[PDB]
Amino acid sequence: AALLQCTADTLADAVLITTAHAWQHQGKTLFISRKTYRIDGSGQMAITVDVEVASDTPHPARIGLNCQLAQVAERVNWLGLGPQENYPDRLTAACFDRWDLPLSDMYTPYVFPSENGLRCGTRELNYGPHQWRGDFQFNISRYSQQQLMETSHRHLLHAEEGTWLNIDGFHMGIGGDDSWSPSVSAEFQLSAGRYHYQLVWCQK
Amino acid sequence: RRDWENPGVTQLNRLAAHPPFASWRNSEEARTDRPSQQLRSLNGEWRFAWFPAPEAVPESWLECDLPEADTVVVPSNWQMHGYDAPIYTNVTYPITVNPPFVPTENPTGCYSLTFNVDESWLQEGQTRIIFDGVNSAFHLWCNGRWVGYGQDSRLPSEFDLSAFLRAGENRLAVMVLRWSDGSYLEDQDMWRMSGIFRDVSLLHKPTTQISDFHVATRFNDDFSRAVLEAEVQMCGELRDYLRVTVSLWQGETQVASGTAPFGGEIIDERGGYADRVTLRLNVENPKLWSAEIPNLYRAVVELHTADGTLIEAEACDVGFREVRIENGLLLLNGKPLLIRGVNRHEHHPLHGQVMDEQTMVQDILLMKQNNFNAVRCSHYPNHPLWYTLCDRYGLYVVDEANIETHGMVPMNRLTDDPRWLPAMSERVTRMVQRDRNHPSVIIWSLGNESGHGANHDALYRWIKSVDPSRPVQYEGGGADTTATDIICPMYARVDEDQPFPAVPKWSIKKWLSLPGETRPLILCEYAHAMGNSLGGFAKYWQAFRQYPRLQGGFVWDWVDQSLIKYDENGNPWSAYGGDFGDTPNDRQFCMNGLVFADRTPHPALTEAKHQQQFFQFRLSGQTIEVTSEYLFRHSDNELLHWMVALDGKPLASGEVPLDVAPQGKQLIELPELPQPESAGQLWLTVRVVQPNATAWSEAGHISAWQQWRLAENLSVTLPAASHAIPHLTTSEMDFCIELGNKRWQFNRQSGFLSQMWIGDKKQLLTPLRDQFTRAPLDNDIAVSEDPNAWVERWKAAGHYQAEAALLQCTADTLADAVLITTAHAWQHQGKTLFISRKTYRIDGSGQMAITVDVEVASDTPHPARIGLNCQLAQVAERVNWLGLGPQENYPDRLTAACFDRWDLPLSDMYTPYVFPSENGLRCGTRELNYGPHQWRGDFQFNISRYSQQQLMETSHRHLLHAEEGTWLNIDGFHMGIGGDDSWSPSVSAEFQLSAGRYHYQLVWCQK
Ligand SMILES: [Mg+2]
Ligand SMILES: [Mg+2]
Ligand SMILES: [Mg+2]
Ligand SMILES: [Mg+2]
Ligand code: NA
Ligand code: NA
Ligand code: NA
Ligand code: NA
Ligand code: NA
Repeated sequence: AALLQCTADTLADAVLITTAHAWQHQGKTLFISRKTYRIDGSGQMAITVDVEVASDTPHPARIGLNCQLAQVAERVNWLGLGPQENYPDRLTAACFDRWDLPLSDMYTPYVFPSENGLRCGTRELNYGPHQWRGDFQFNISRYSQQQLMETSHRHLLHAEEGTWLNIDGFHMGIGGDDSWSPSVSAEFQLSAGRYHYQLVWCQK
Repeated sequence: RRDWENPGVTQLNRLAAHPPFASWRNSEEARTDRPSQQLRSLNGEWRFAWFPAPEAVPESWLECDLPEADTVVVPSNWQMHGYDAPIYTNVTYPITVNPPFVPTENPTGCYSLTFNVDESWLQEGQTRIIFDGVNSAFHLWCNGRWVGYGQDSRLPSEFDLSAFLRAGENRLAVMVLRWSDGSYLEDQDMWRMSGIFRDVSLLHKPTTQISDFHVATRFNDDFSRAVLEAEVQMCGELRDYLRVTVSLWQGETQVASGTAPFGGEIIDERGGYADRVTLRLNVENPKLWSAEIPNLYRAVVELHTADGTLIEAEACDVGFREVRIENGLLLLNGKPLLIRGVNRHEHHPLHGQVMDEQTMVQDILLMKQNNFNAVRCSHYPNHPLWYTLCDRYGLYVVDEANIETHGMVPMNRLTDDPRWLPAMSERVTRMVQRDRNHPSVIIWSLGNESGHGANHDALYRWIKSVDPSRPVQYEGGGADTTATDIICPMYARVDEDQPFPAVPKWSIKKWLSLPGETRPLILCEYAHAMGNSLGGFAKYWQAFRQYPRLQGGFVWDWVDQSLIKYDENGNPWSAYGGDFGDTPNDRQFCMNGLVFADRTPHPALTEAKHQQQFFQFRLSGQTIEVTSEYLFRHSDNELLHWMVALDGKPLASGEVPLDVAPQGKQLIELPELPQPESAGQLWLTVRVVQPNATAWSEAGHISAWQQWRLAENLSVTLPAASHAIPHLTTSEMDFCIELGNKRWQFNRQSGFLSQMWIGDKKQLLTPLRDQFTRAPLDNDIAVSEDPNAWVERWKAAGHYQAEAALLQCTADTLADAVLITTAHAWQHQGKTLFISRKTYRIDGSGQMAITVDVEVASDTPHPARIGLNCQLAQVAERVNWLGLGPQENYPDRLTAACFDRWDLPLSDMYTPYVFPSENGLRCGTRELNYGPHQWRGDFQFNISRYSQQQLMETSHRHLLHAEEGTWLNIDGFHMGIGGDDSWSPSVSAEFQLSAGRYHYQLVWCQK
């Protein structure tokens, strides 16, 4: 990520931070992310994200944010599709309601590790002291995407410090018509070029 | 006798039906299709008088001209002359349903003509009169003596006048009835008119004559050899010295010739036809006929004596081609056709139902120029010349019997009734006898919308028996009955089933594979082009190309059936149903074409041309792959032009010759495409151009095109920050922003940007506000004569009455700009429909960025659009934009459009549909310029002098008046237009605005 712009403005009842980043490769700009963080007198932080994706780069796996929380909590409570893991092209069975499970249930122990445990169509997510609200997809677990990608067998995974949270405005389908050629239907590829999403982070 | 109220009497004294004759007395003339001195036209000025019923006609008229009559041209429709009104009714019969009776008040047209006949015609031979088209029934007298009677308004009626004429002057008197029992079989959805509306002619034949001739062409397995078989029948005295010579020519070269005395092979225990003979001619390596290459030969049939004296000659154009269905596919010369068809009624805005050569040629050339290859004669045999033009220009034709009984209840009431078998039988048999030698006719149709009755089955078998050379189709009763060789539904959808009881309309893909089904499927009508329509056209084409047995269809339909009327000041205007005092009527349902009545194209015509292209393209790297869809010709009049542009900025271009065999492929490698000067999206556009003129096109014609996005270099450079900062002024009433010469005013009570000024000039007539509705299209309205209609739903939900409520309006000053935030709710009867949240950020550069986030209640019908609108104070000459174009395009009808920089006069941004509605949208626009304004983003827009309100309140385009200023509609999202049909919801799910939450962003700045 290359920083294009970062500013701070004071408002009547909030602080507004504006940012712009370019992701490049060998000189090619793959994606641009433009954001605004609005923190109000209420302690809520509204994040608005507008991303542009190069039409000539392969459609991305996801469009979201991630971070590693210091907290490690027992339960994960959310208002969205569940209770089990679900993805864009695999969520018909999931139902929209208020779910509450232990953190480890938010992990799917595929013998060969990979992205897993996403929950889509989520309007509110609760973990420890935090709450995120919007219209997103998310997974949460003690394993980073990096560890998942680097480990060949589930038994070798080790819990990292803290909790990794992946919150996506958009996520590609998983496919499966076959597992040896591209199999994700067009309608589930992130090819729109421009994407918008917004999240509200607060404590309480 | 009231012959006009008795289906058992369809004619009296009428001569047998037969192919086109001219009785040439010179063989060379016959070869070249020169006019014949023995076929005289009686077209021109006739005497006419109108009466309210046949009983009102004075006996005197039979022998003498009525002095009250007027002199009018024939052929004509009397309605077109103002004698009575034309009526526009779709399904309901125009007369009470009480077969076989008709009203007692029955408009009667009394035509007469005084004409000369030379002794020569009467000293020898036979003189007959031919009325190519009389609507709907008539009696004929000659020199005051009654001759005969006729029905079926769409086929010729011939009578022998030999015994009635005298040398010198003679007088014909024709009494034409508007309604008759034949009208029960003529319920087509079209204007109901009447009169002698096709040619009238006199033909002299010798006593010993050619009375019929049939031509067939049969082939070996690879079409390298053919046998032309010509069966000839004579009338008059059999004599051993008579002979028949049949000669075949290709241009000026004689290919073959054969002669024989009459006397056919033994047929049964009683012998053979002594009055017939069959000549058989071998033809090696025949040049085959197709719509791609309409190769034609000429067959000349001479009746003569052995000593060599010609008695008479007849002839026809011959197209060597085989039509057969095999293994589920319709084949032409052994290859599977892909029908790019259209239905076409005989309609002229000035002349009614009278056809003329110029209009016919104009229609065929526009058809060909737009990638059509076939036409359905909806729904009756056409004027004879149509077939000759189709044979010579090259179009596949569906010839259809003049039988439609749509208003009956149930639909097959008459067609299942044996008492109606005779009348129906003449409609089918006489069409076959007249048109069977035309190569352009590839399929016969039993009629249209008359249910499925036993009469149909009988007639289907009759045709199969007499003419095995062409498939027979019929859609009534469910589209797949025992009376059809082809599954030929009307308005069946691509993927969606419409499971109506008894006569469901399955998805076309599914229909082919129902249990036991094996026939090919070609829609007899599809893609209802009424008004702003043709949405989803591409979906049909994609399926036709993927599924072998989906062989295409006939779009409904070619031309709007609007008629010209004159205003109080004599200016012409386009009229429809009800505009003549006609009632009941079906209003605009008579206008469903791809072209306006004057032949100007509607915007949908380009979508059809593009989807109907004959070359398919794929890009891989720098490689363009061209595939030909032609079955018979090589691309011998085609070059490919390619162009690469950066945001409308031309980078490079080239030309490459195309040499693709039919069904073949060609790979073309594009040159090194060396780096673009700046950021943006590179676009590749390719066009197939015909460098040489043809019989149907001009040199330079473009026949196919396609685009792709190439590399994109996103802009990562920042804006050289403002030399200044805007200033905000707050007042209880408004939030005002000033920057140099500009000023923006936001009304605090309304929460909308209410005015803008450049220098001292106000820029707005009406404030910039959200808009969630559109002036309903014909498809939104959905009427063919439904509370599921989109319009109904919207109205019922209060979408057009909703009032905005202000939830919030605030101002904030940033380091370099002023930011206004608003939020509004649109409600109806307590219901919150939509919520619009926005931010307007005006910066040091003078640019106003508007961000809009809309929420749509999941339980209100999805809205027609999500955007903003305003009425600009200015009226500018041009509209310039970077987006799809140049013509009008909508979400589900934008494939033909191309992304480029377009610049048109304002007026072209308005599509004058007869029935006004939302129109002129242009999608995928990234930049729009008008006057001093520029708007940037990723939106759809329309711009015109007519507001949406006006368009939805106006019934006819001529009554529109330009408003002050310019109405701008800019949308983040717009619903598709639909059109699978125009009488039910037809907008596919993927084009409905059902996402709940929508976001869009606009930048408004000066130029
Ligand atoms: Mg009758
Ligand atoms: Mg002459
Ligand atoms: Mg006389
Ligand atoms: Mg009908
Ligand atoms: Na792994
Ligand atoms: Na096909
Ligand atoms: Na119609
Ligand atoms: Na060529
Ligand atoms: Na209207």
